[PDB]
Amino acid sequence: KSPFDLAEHFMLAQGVDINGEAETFAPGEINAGAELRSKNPLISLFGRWGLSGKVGIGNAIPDGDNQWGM
Amino acid sequence: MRTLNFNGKISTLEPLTVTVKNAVSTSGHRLPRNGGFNAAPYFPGTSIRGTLRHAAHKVIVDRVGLNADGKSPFDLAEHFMLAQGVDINGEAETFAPGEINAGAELRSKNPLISLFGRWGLSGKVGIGNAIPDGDNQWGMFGGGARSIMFQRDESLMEFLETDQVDRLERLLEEQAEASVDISQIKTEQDALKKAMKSADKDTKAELQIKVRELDEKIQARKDQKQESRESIRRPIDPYEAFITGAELSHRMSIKNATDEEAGLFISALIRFAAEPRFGGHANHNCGLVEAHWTVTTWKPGELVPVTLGEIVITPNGVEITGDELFAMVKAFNENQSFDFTA
Amino acid sequence: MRTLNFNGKISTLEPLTVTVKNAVSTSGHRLPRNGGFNAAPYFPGTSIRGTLRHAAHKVIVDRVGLNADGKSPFDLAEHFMLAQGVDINGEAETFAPGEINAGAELRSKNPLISLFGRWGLSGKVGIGNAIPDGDNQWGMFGGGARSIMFQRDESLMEFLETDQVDRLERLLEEQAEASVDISQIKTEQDALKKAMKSADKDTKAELQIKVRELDEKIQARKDQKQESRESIRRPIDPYEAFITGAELSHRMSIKNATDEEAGLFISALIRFAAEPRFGGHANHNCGLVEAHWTVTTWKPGELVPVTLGEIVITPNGVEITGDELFAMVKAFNENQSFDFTA
DNA sequence: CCCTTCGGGAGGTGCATCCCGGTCTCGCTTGGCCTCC
DNA sequence: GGAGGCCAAGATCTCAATTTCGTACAAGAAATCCTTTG
Repeated sequence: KSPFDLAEHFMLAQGVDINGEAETFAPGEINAGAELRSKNPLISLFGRWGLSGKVGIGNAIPDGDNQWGM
Repeated sequence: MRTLNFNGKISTLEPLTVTVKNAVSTSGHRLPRNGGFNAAPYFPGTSIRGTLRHAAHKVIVDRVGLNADGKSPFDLAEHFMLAQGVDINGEAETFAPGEINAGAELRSKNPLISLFGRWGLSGKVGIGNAIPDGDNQWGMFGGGARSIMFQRDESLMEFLETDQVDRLERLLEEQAEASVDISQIKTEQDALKKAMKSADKDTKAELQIKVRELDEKIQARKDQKQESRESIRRPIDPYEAFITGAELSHRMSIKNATDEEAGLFISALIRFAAEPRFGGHANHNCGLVEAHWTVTTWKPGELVPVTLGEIVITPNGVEITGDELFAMVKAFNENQSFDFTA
Repeated sequence: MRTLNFNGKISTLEPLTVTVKNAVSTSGHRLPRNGGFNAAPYFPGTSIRGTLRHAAHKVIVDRVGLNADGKSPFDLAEHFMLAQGVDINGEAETFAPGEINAGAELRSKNPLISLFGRWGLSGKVGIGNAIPDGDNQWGMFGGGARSIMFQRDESLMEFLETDQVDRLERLLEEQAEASVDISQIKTEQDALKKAMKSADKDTKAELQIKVRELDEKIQARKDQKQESRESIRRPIDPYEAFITGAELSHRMSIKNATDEEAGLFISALIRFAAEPRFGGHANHNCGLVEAHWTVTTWKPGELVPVTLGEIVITPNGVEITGDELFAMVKAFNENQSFDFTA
């Protein structure tokens, strides 16, 4: 088993805080983003509700034509 | 003082989106539609202006130089004034109406404020809306659905203790029953919102009160949830965004642009090219753009303008043509008579 | 003398907006509609008239040039006479009230005061409104929201010192409390306004001396904010503009004008093409227009329009077509005996 | 210079978010006070 | 010492809340059709 709580699993992989507290404009969280990102590289990379995600994955678009079908 | 008109096109690398409070409504997320609901969406000039202003602010911060511990000499008020034109101190020197050469000194010593303006000081830089080219260059991007990680991959369950498995069971049961109740009350709310259209507006007020209390009851029901306040599994509402490869004609102007201010603007474009992002949903890499602009000056009294050069921003680099743009950039970089303090 | 009617269309290059006090209300910024909300807006001819008058005054300034000291020969009195026709020094030729063709000497000596009038001298240029040629050609442009720079880009915090970081946090806390106070005060104001539509004279007087005191309470609470008087995270209200590429029918004219006055008008239009901006919100590059004006005249005696030429302002240049337009332009360039100093 | 088949059958369900935060102005005249000539 | 400029102060009060174009058409000829067929 993993040490992480289930809420931590959800935070890391889906960015849902089931515990039920993640604000966005928390004034005290203005600078906690930096330390949170440093100590939580995954959450920094893939953001969460209230914290921007450093990683942005674009769409995959086919180069040529007729590259899709049923 | 030359009037530099940047005329060009913003090609889209990844879908371009923006959530404007005016355009978006409860019907969904819509791009700003130019005239009407059925009109062509446009990327606001406001978003482009803010992006370029923050890029220029970073340019000025780097030029002035961070202190040893990566901290710019500027205080908070200077940052806010430079990047949003908002003064938090209130000490920003308001130019009383009727002052001749109002802020000419501030313009000379603060090229950034001269370009992007302030409250009471006209901003030389006008960043226009990027209108699309062609009939269809937008669509409902994003979308999809948040899914329970453990119900998609069973391999993730070996990382959970028995107590956490029981917690997951509670979470899913709570989500299911709370969703049933929320869907029932939302069905009643939808019935009431369909009855909304009755001509009896005096009763529309009471129906609106009924909707408000129904939403309050929805909020209370969601608050009565120990495990998850919000439904974990839920479809993500798509956002309207310009398609990849969408060509958007774009126009900017700098009226009476001194070589210093013009050079600062070109440096702002250069720095923006590092992160050429315009708008939101950056989680899906939205905003990436490759833009090419032709700079044309127009001596007043002359029938035709003359093209100084071209600025092309691509993932492979920034190409600046014409000796004039290089001269302006060099003039801005060499001039040491700027004081962005106050 | 000739009457030159400039009948044409203004294609909007970037959204065209104007702020008019009557049109603007608390509900929002609306263009002058000449009726209810469900009506067709028109760009005022006053705004275009003032813009073209400013263009003509700049043309006159350039033609006159600067003194040996590098200062404009015009003083405040002459400058205001040429700009807005207000005789500040009380020294002006008080033409007879009933004699229509008065000031021929002044008209010949000052072609600008001839084209556009001064106070007491009828102007020769009639600048009509820009009327849209469609039923959906206007929209709520601009808008957006001012976002706190450090709440969007976390990297910008790496430049702030810890004292300034605490200042930012104090600013955000003050903004939050001011919002949660002003919103409640405005809710009380809204309840009082709701009670304003069922009141009698006595209670009306009692409950409107209360609304203004609630407004004073709002102002006092905003003043209590130590770090920022106004909330920075502000949602910008949109402004009503004409859509990009709006074909607005524009009707201009010059009445019984000498070739030199018409030449000054054409030169003013050419100079205006350097910065073809109408209206405000120049921060979003609003006002950029390209216009084609068929210049017609009236046949001697016959009520038939002859086409003397065309005036096509576009970002690529000004196209003057028609020999007589060139004749007027050169005639204005000639006749150096103009006297703008008296 | 033939002669082109039958029809089987057509989903079940999930779940649809939270929150900010809505500005200054000024459309007049006069005197007191400040420095300028 | 007078004569320009910049600022503050002066009475209480005016009413009004907005919602998305048009639908389907096709005649007598140099043509290239042509080139046949072979």
